[PDB]
Amino acid sequence: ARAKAKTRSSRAGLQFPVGRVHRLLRKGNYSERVGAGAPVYLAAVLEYLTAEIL
DNA sequence: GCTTTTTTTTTTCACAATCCCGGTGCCGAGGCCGCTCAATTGGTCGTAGACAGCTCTAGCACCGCTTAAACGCACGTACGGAATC
Ligand SMILES: [Ca+2]
Ligand SMILES: [Ca+2]
Ligand SMILES: [Cl-]
Repeated sequence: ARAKAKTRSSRAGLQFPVGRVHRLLRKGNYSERVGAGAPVYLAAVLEYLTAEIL
């Protein structure tokens, strides 16, 4: 148990910050609990809507 | 049909404005540096919700009368809408 480094954005194959998105969900008063996929799905959508506009 | 006009459309140009080009200069996009704080890891601990099994609500199908409501036509009158000053 000392095996560190990887980011969730990298796991999901994304550019947008999954971790940040997660925190933002958690800190936003949206729901008491937040699934582990919730931010991944969301971030990916924001990536796509961002990419489409650009 | 006449002639004799006034209008509309064509042709013609002048001219005004906007578009295109190469050149110059500034500053903010862009990328890097060096520090830090927030994302990550691995722990623990508890309950949310996924599940299975059961109750009984209420949503659907159907039937068969009774009108109120939709339909389809005749009829003419006011309306929408062109033209003109
Ligand atoms: Ca329950
Ligand atoms: Ca059930
Ligand atoms: Cl999830």
